[PDB]
Amino acid sequence: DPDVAYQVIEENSFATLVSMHQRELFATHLPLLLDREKTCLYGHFARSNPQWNDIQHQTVLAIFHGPHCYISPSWYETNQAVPTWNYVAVHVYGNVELINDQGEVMQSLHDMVEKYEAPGSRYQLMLSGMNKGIQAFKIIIKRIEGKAKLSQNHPAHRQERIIKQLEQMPFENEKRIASLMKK
Amino acid sequence: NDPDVAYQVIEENSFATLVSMHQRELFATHLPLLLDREKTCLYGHFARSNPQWNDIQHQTVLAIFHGPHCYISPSWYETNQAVPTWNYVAVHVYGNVELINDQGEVMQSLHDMVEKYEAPGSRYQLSEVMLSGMNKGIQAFKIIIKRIEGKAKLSQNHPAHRQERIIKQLEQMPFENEKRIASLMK
Repeated sequence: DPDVAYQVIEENSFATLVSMHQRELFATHLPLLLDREKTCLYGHFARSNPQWNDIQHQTVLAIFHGPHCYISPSWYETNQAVPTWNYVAVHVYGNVELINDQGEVMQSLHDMVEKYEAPGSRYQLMLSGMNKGIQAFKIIIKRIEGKAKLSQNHPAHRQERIIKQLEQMPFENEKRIASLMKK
Repeated sequence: NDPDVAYQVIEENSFATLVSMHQRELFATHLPLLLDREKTCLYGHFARSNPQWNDIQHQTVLAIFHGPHCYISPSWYETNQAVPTWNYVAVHVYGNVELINDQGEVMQSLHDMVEKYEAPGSRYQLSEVMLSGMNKGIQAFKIIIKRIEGKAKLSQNHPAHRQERIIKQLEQMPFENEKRIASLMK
């Protein structure tokens, strides 16, 4: 609904980027970062990945995946319940501009590196082969739609049962989904 | 990847992203998609209030199943040996959609769904009337599979040790994705 969509984008930056390539749906998996002003998303394809060939001039879709997991009706007080899935997701629409300026490419590889290198990493900076090799781009953001199915449709007690059960399950999705519902 | 490896990924990460063209815009729904025993088809269901099925029916849609994924750091090996990248596995399924409207087949797909996701313990059944109402609130469908593409980035273009040390680093990490990637690195 609101400003939580940005949070999901920044924490699940390995997006799926869907566009029409030659009149068929085409998707790439790849990190997409928000610029400081949060008005667009930067990424880069491999040049050998043909999706950029005709990615311009259309509203593409970037999907950011939050946590999900199965919710079992065996967790409620009753036989009378329907199974369901919990998840969180942010869909971003906008248009692409390919970026070839070599200063801009470098700036967006930098911001990316800072995002993913570990705090004590000494990594930072054949390399023009990393101009020949990649195709930076940006997605000027047009709209953002967020989904958060979190069983908030149910009474508070049934929700506590679901939490109690998920939080004691040794799986990432279950626990992450469990932190979400509480909030 | 290789028919079998693909279905395994589809079977183990069934919570998919289903993308169609809707009123000239790209649309995605996140829902479980199960393979039938013959593995020619993917079954799913919508909320009815979801406009995606209104026109899903005469196009090649894309069902995306997500394997594990992680950052691979160029700090885990010597200068120049590599570039910053992610490792991951996905499978993409293309097909055309068919709306299932017989309650027998709908009920059937719903049973298979319970079977697959309930714990081996379980005692949970089709023990409600409530069932009718729930069913006028969903739209069942089937994807007739035309093609399957596997997608993998696992850094198999670095020699032994470079992959051998990437493995140890990954498995020392306290994260599901990295350990998942680490296994696949065989």
